[PDB]
Parts: sequence; structure tokens; C-alpha cells
Amino acid sequence: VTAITKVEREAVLVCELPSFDVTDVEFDLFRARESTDKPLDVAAAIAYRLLLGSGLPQKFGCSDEVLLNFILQCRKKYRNVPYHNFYHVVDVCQTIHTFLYRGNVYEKLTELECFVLLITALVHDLDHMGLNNSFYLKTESPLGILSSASGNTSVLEVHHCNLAVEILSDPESDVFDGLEGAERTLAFRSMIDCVLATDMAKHGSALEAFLASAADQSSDEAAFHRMTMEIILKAGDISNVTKPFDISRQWAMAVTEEFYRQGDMEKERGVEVLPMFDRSKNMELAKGQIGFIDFVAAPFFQKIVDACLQGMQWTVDRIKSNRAQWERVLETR
Ligand SMILES: CCCCNC(=O)C#Cc1cc(C2=NN(C3CCCCCC3)C(=O)[C@@H]3CCCC[C@H]23)ccc1OC
Ligand SMILES: [Mg+2]
Ligand SMILES: [Zn+2]
Repeated sequence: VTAITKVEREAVLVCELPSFDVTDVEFDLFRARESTDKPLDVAAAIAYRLLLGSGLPQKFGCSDEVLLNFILQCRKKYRNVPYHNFYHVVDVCQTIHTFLYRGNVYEKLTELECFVLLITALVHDLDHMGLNNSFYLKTESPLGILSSASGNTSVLEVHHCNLAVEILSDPESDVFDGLEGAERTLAFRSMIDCVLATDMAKHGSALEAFLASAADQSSDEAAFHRMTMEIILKAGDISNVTKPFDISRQWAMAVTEEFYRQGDMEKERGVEVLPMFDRSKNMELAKGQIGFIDFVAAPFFQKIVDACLQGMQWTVDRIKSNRAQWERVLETR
């Protein structure tokens, strides 16, 4: 990991994001990416602005300089894939800011936990290649064999954590260098637990654990905090369908293309290709999004808002209205 240059930091700091309000639930990262022809420097500057405006990095002895080095060390390790690129993790960072500060989830966590979550957003998909865990295991690829041999089925999520500790091992990009003892430990353990919890194979059990804890007034408090962090990172990670319809739609286009590519390589490798990943099945976006809404996103957001995160009710309202709009695309076809 080469150190970040004064020139690179300057390239970010110049961005001023005219009109954009990065703290708003109606914020639009697509409009932001076009507004210039340096769409990466913009993304970095949104992330930088979000982290400073929280007032958290300052409280934990993280200089403006170390914070920007971190953001740029993260950006270098993301790839040119349709969805799991740098724009996705800047989106998860911004969305998590809104859940914390507009949804009042900050009230459930310490400032350190709020700081860790915003930072974890940016590392949670490092060096994602546009292929899911299943691909690595079905093709008996090296990373797949190593996961299988060492007993951890979360191929990508363990990879992401490995790159996250690498970046933070250098004091010039360690946003946690200001921490010591129990606080530094908590920052690393909670960042790692949250990234590992983004594996959708654990979706059901993470959701049921958080709900059983929130329903139990005698839950261990440290455990409830941890599961709140995991649930918020998960929330941001499937937050596409909580955005204004046209934003939601562009995200659904980017993820469908990434899936389609995986199925193109699964084809040329002679491995099982699910309907979802098959360009030849040419399924309607509308039916896809309605499916995701009915089986994953609507139950998830409704249950966590009912159980505990009442201030996030708008996510359930926007899902409800996004589903209505896709039902009208169908009704008028
Ligand atoms: C049954 C739905 C049909 C799919 N068609 C669609 O229109 C769509 C979509 C879509 C999908 C994802 C992700 N999907 N999933 C798994 C979720 C569990 C159900 C099925 C297995 C995939 C993952 O693991 C990714 C990695 C982690 C998080 C979610 C993401 C994110 C955003 C999306 O829309 C913007
Ligand atoms: Mg991921
Ligand atoms: Zn993600």
C-alpha cells in the first residue's frame, strides 16, 4: 500500500458539490456522478463531507488528513464492475448516515459505534470482482478452496475484512489510531462482525437474532449494540428499494447487469447458471424488483421499524410506493 499523495487529496478537496445535500434521504449519487467528469473525486468528497459533518472523526483523534488517506486507500481497492464498485459503498455510507441521523438510530449506539458504522460502509465490499460466494465454490476456484479448507463459507466477506485490516495497519490511513485498549478492540471487532454479517446466506438468522434481542428488555446491552450495528450495515446494503423510484431503478439496472455477466462466465465455465443470472431468460425488472420487495426488503424493513427503529418508517413508505409504481409498469404493459 503506497502512501496517498498531496495531489490525490487536492483532487478530492477541490470538489464543492454545489446544491447537493449529502445528509438528505432524497440525495442522488447518480446526478452527483454526472455533475462532473471526475465522478470518483466527487464520490470521495461525498464520503469526506459525510464523515466530517457527523463530527465523529474529530472526537476520536482522526485528523482530516488521515480520514482522506483512508477514503482514498479504500477507493483504490474497488474495481470497475457494474454494481459492487466505489459508488455502491459511498451509497451505503450516505444511506447509513440518514438511518443514524434522520432515522434517529444514533440514539441506540455510542458515538464510537456511529463512527465505526460510517467507516465500515466504505470497506464492506473491498476488491469485489462482480462474482458472488456461490461462483467461487461451484468453480472450485483458489479463494473457494481456501474458504472451504479453513471452514468459512463467507468467501468475499472474509476477503473484504483482510483488506480492511491491511489499510488500517498503516498509521497514515488508520482512522482508529486515536483509539487504544478496549475502544480500539471494539472498533476492529465491530467493523469485522458487521462485514461478516453482510453475507446474505446469514440474512434470516441475523434478522431473527436482532428481533429476539430488541424484544428482550434483559438482552445483554453490548450484544444488542453489536446486532444493531450489523442490522444497520445490512439495512444500507439492501437500501436500493428505499430510494426515490428513478434512483432505485438505476441501482436495479446496475445489479442485474452484474448478475448477467456472472452467468456469462458460469456459461463459458460449464457450471450451473440460475434464472436470475441468465440474459437468455430476459426477465422483467418489474417482476424482479416486486420479488425482492416481497421476499427480502419489505419484511426486513417492516420488522426492524416495528421492533425498534421507529424513526426509519420512511423506508417502509418508499418500498410500499416503489412496489405500487412497478405494479403500474405491469398494469400498463
Ligand atoms: C429475488 C429477487 C430477484 C432479483 N432480481 C432483482 O430485480 C434484484 C435485485 C437486487 C439484489 C440484491 C442482492 N441480492 N443478493 C441476494 C438476496 C437474497 C435473495 C436472492 C439471492 C440474492 C445478494 O446477496 C446481494 C449481496 C448483498 C446484498 C444484496 C444483494 C441487491 C439489490 C437488488 O436490487 C437493487
Ligand atoms: Mg458484499
Ligand atoms: Zn455491499
